[PDB]
Amino acid sequence: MTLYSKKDIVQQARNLAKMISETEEVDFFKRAEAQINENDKVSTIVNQIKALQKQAVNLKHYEKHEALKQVEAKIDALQEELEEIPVIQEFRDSQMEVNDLLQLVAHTISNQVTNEIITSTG
Amino acid sequence: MTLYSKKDIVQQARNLAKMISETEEVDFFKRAEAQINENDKVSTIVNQIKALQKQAVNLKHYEKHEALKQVEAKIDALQEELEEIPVIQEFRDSQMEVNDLLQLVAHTISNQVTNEIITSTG
Ligand SMILES: [Cl-]
Ligand SMILES: [Cl-]
Repeated sequence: MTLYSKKDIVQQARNLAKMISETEEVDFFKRAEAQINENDKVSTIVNQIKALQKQAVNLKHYEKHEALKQVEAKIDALQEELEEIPVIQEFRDSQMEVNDLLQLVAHTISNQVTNEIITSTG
Repeated sequence: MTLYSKKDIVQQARNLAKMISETEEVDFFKRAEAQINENDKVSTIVNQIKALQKQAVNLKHYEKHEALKQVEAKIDALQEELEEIPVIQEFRDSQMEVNDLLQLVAHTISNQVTNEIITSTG
Protein backbone atom coordinates (compact mmCIF):
# COMPACT_ATOMS: atom_id res chain seq x y z
CA MET A 1 0.00 0.00 0.00
CA THR A 2 2.05 2.98 1.40
CA LEU A 3 4.65 4.77 -0.82
CA TYR A 4 8.02 5.70 0.77
CA SER A 5 8.33 9.41 1.62
CA LYS A 6 11.45 11.45 0.75
CA LYS A 7 12.50 11.36 4.45
CA ASP A 8 12.41 7.49 4.25
CA ILE A 9 14.60 7.56 1.05
CA VAL A 10 17.10 10.04 2.62
CA GLN A 11 17.29 8.04 5.89
CA GLN A 12 18.23 4.93 3.84
CA ALA A 13 20.70 7.03 1.78
CA ARG A 14 22.45 7.93 5.10
CA ASN A 15 22.52 4.14 5.91
CA LEU A 16 24.22 3.52 2.49
CA ALA A 17 26.72 6.37 3.15
CA LYS A 18 27.71 4.78 6.54
CA MET A 19 28.34 1.45 4.69
CA ILE A 20 30.46 3.37 2.06
CA SER A 21 32.45 4.95 4.97
CA GLU A 22 33.36 1.33 6.06
CA THR A 23 34.77 0.20 2.67
CA GLU A 24 38.43 -0.59 1.71
CA GLU A 25 38.14 2.39 -0.71
CA VAL A 26 37.42 4.95 2.09
CA ASP A 27 39.89 3.08 4.36
CA PHE A 28 42.67 3.54 1.66
CA PHE A 29 41.71 7.27 1.23
CA LYS A 30 41.98 7.93 5.02
CA ARG A 31 45.40 6.12 5.12
CA ALA A 32 46.64 7.92 1.93
CA GLU A 33 45.47 11.33 3.33
CA ALA A 34 47.35 10.76 6.67
CA GLN A 35 50.61 10.12 4.67
CA ILE A 36 50.45 13.44 2.72
CA ASN A 37 50.24 15.34 6.07
CA GLU A 38 53.58 13.63 7.16
CA ASN A 39 55.56 14.44 3.94
CA ASP A 40 58.19 17.25 4.20
CA LYS A 41 58.27 18.08 0.45
CA VAL A 42 54.39 18.35 0.51
CA SER A 43 54.66 20.69 3.56
CA THR A 44 57.28 22.94 1.78
CA ILE A 45 55.29 23.23 -1.50
CA VAL A 46 51.89 23.82 0.24
CA ASN A 47 53.54 26.62 2.35
CA GLN A 48 55.12 28.27 -0.78
CA ILE A 49 51.68 28.11 -2.48
CA LYS A 50 49.93 29.67 0.61
CA ALA A 51 52.46 32.59 0.80
CA LEU A 52 51.97 33.20 -2.97
CA GLN A 53 48.13 33.09 -2.62
CA LYS A 54 48.59 35.83 0.05
CA GLN A 55 50.64 38.03 -2.39
CA ALA A 56 48.04 37.30 -5.15
CA VAL A 57 45.11 38.78 -3.11
CA ASN A 58 47.19 41.96 -2.46
CA LEU A 59 48.27 42.29 -6.14
CA LYS A 60 44.65 41.69 -7.37
CA HIS A 61 43.40 44.41 -4.96
CA TYR A 62 46.01 47.05 -6.14
CA GLU A 63 45.41 45.95 -9.81
CA LYS A 64 49.05 44.89 -10.30
CA HIS A 65 47.81 42.51 -13.03
CA GLU A 66 51.25 41.70 -14.64
CA ALA A 67 52.79 40.79 -11.22
CA LEU A 68 49.50 38.88 -10.32
CA LYS A 69 49.89 36.77 -13.52
CA GLN A 70 53.55 35.90 -12.60
CA VAL A 71 52.39 34.92 -9.06
CA GLU A 72 49.50 32.77 -10.51
CA ALA A 73 51.97 31.05 -12.95
CA LYS A 74 54.26 30.23 -9.96
CA ILE A 75 51.26 28.78 -8.00
CA ASP A 76 50.41 26.68 -11.14
CA ALA A 77 54.10 25.50 -11.35
CA LEU A 78 54.08 24.49 -7.61
CA GLN A 79 50.67 22.69 -8.00
CA GLU A 80 52.16 20.66 -10.93
CA GLU A 81 55.16 19.74 -8.71
CA LEU A 82 52.91 18.58 -5.85
CA GLU A 83 51.17 16.10 -8.28
CA GLU A 84 54.57 14.46 -9.10
CA ILE A 85 55.19 13.54 -5.39
CA PRO A 86 54.43 9.77 -5.00
CA VAL A 87 52.47 10.25 -1.65
CA ILE A 88 50.27 12.76 -3.65
CA GLN A 89 49.89 10.27 -6.61
CA GLU A 90 48.79 7.59 -4.04
CA PHE A 91 46.29 10.05 -2.46
CA ARG A 92 44.93 10.92 -6.00
CA ASP A 93 44.52 7.15 -6.81
CA SER A 94 42.60 6.77 -3.44
CA GLN A 95 40.40 9.85 -4.22
CA MET A 96 39.58 8.33 -7.64
CA GLU A 97 38.58 4.97 -5.99
CA VAL A 98 36.15 6.77 -3.60
CA ASN A 99 34.69 9.01 -6.40
CA ASP A 100 34.40 5.91 -8.73
CA LEU A 101 32.44 4.12 -5.94
CA LEU A 102 30.03 7.07 -5.42
CA GLN A 103 29.59 7.31 -9.26
CA LEU A 104 28.91 3.52 -9.49
CA VAL A 105 26.21 3.92 -6.72
CA ALA A 106 24.54 6.92 -8.48
CA HIS A 107 24.60 5.09 -11.91
CA THR A 108 23.36 1.83 -10.33
CA ILE A 109 20.44 3.77 -8.80
CA SER A 110 19.72 5.89 -11.88
CA ASN A 111 19.79 2.88 -14.26
CA GLN A 112 17.59 0.68 -12.02
CA VAL A 113 15.01 3.50 -11.41
CA THR A 114 14.92 4.19 -15.23
CA ASN A 115 14.62 0.43 -15.93
CA GLU A 116 11.66 -0.02 -13.49
CA ILE A 117 9.94 3.09 -15.00
CA ILE A 118 10.38 1.69 -18.62
CA THR A 119 8.97 -1.77 -17.57
CA SER A 120 5.97 0.00 -15.89
CA THR A 121 4.90 1.89 -19.11
CA GLY A 122 3.32 -1.30 -20.67
CA MET B 1 35.90 -6.09 11.89
CA THR B 2 35.01 -6.76 8.18
CA LEU B 3 34.77 -3.83 5.67
CA TYR B 4 31.86 -3.85 3.17
CA SER B 5 32.88 -4.88 -0.36
CA LYS B 6 31.76 -2.96 -3.47
CA LYS B 7 29.25 -5.77 -4.27
CA ASP B 8 27.69 -5.19 -0.76
CA ILE B 9 27.45 -1.38 -1.44
CA VAL B 10 25.91 -1.94 -4.94
CA GLN B 11 23.41 -4.54 -3.60
CA GLN B 12 22.22 -1.94 -1.03
CA ALA B 13 22.14 0.74 -3.77
CA ARG B 14 19.71 -1.53 -5.72
CA ASN B 15 17.60 -1.79 -2.47
CA LEU B 16 17.53 2.08 -2.30
CA ALA B 17 16.56 2.28 -6.02
CA LYS B 18 13.57 -0.11 -5.42
CA MET B 19 12.44 2.19 -2.54
CA ILE B 20 12.80 5.25 -4.90
CA SER B 21 10.67 3.37 -7.51
CA GLU B 22 7.86 3.21 -4.82
CA THR B 23 7.78 6.99 -4.07
CA GLU B 24 5.01 9.55 -4.89
CA GLU B 25 7.64 11.24 -7.14
CA VAL B 26 8.09 8.14 -9.41
CA ASP B 27 4.33 7.43 -9.09
CA PHE B 28 3.57 11.02 -10.44
CA PHE B 29 6.18 10.55 -13.28
CA LYS B 30 4.56 7.23 -14.41
CA ARG B 31 1.06 8.86 -14.33
CA ALA B 32 2.32 12.05 -16.14
CA GLU B 33 4.12 9.91 -18.80
CA ALA B 34 0.92 7.83 -19.50
CA GLN B 35 -1.01 11.13 -20.16
CA ILE B 36 1.46 12.42 -22.83
CA ASN B 37 0.98 9.13 -24.79
CA GLU B 38 -2.86 9.85 -24.88
CA ASN B 39 -2.60 13.49 -26.12
CA ASP B 40 -3.52 14.12 -29.82
CA LYS B 41 -1.54 17.39 -30.18
CA VAL B 42 1.57 15.58 -28.70
CA SER B 43 1.04 12.73 -31.23
CA THR B 44 0.79 15.22 -34.21
CA ILE B 45 3.93 17.21 -33.21
CA VAL B 46 6.07 14.10 -32.42
CA ASN B 47 5.09 12.63 -35.87
CA GLN B 48 5.98 15.93 -37.69
CA ILE B 49 9.35 15.93 -35.83
CA LYS B 50 10.02 12.24 -36.78
CA ALA B 51 9.27 12.86 -40.52
CA LEU B 52 11.60 15.92 -40.43
CA GLN B 53 14.38 13.92 -38.66
CA LYS B 54 14.05 11.44 -41.59
CA GLN B 55 14.53 14.28 -44.19
CA ALA B 56 17.45 15.65 -42.08
CA VAL B 57 19.48 12.37 -42.32
CA ASN B 58 18.99 12.35 -46.14
CA LEU B 59 19.94 16.07 -46.50
CA LYS B 60 23.03 15.62 -44.23
CA HIS B 61 24.13 12.61 -46.35
CA TYR B 62 23.81 14.53 -49.73
CA GLU B 63 25.42 17.65 -48.08
CA LYS B 64 22.34 19.82 -48.71
CA HIS B 65 23.45 21.96 -45.74
CA GLU B 66 21.14 25.02 -46.38
CA ALA B 67 18.02 22.76 -46.63
CA LEU B 68 19.32 20.71 -43.57
CA LYS B 69 19.51 23.97 -41.52
CA GLN B 70 15.87 24.88 -42.47
CA VAL B 71 14.75 21.33 -41.48
CA GLU B 72 16.69 21.57 -38.12
CA ALA B 73 15.09 25.03 -37.42
CA LYS B 74 11.62 23.49 -38.04
CA ILE B 75 12.43 20.57 -35.63
CA ASP B 76 13.55 23.23 -33.04
CA ALA B 77 10.26 25.18 -33.62
CA LEU B 78 8.15 21.97 -33.12
CA GLN B 79 10.17 21.00 -29.96
CA GLU B 80 9.42 24.50 -28.49
CA GLU B 81 5.69 23.96 -29.26
CA LEU B 82 5.65 20.54 -27.54
CA GLU B 83 6.98 22.21 -24.30
CA GLU B 84 3.98 24.64 -24.26
CA ILE B 85 1.44 21.72 -24.13
CA PRO B 86 0.17 21.46 -20.49
CA VAL B 87 0.42 17.56 -20.40
CA ILE B 88 4.13 18.08 -21.44
CA GLN B 89 4.65 20.82 -18.73
CA GLU B 90 3.16 18.35 -16.14
CA PHE B 91 5.50 15.55 -17.39
CA ARG B 92 8.51 18.00 -17.16
CA ASP B 93 7.52 18.96 -13.54
CA SER B 94 7.34 15.16 -12.73
CA GLN B 95 10.77 14.52 -14.40
CA MET B 96 12.25 17.36 -12.30
CA GLU B 97 10.79 15.83 -9.05
CA VAL B 98 12.42 12.43 -9.83
CA ASN B 99 15.80 14.02 -10.87
CA ASP B 100 15.68 16.30 -7.72
CA LEU B 101 15.16 13.15 -5.57
CA LEU B 102 18.13 11.29 -7.17
CA GLN B 103 20.28 14.48 -6.77
CA LEU B 104 19.22 14.80 -3.07
CA VAL B 105 20.26 11.10 -2.53
CA ALA B 106 23.68 11.58 -4.25
CA HIS B 107 24.36 14.86 -2.28
CA THR B 108 23.16 13.28 1.00
CA ILE B 109 25.61 10.39 0.41
CA SER B 110 28.49 12.57 -0.82
CA ASN B 111 28.15 15.06 2.09
CA GLN B 112 27.89 12.34 4.77
CA VAL B 113 30.86 10.33 3.35
CA THR B 114 32.95 13.61 3.20
CA ASN B 115 31.82 14.52 6.76
CA GLU B 116 32.83 11.09 8.20
CA ILE B 117 36.23 11.32 6.37
CA ILE B 118 36.88 14.88 7.82
CA THR B 119 35.97 13.71 11.40
CA SER B 120 38.33 10.69 10.98
CA THR B 121 41.44 12.86 10.14
CA GLY B 122 41.94 13.90 13.84
CL1 LIG C 1 19.59 -1.23 -16.88
CL1 LIG D 1 27.65 17.76 6.12
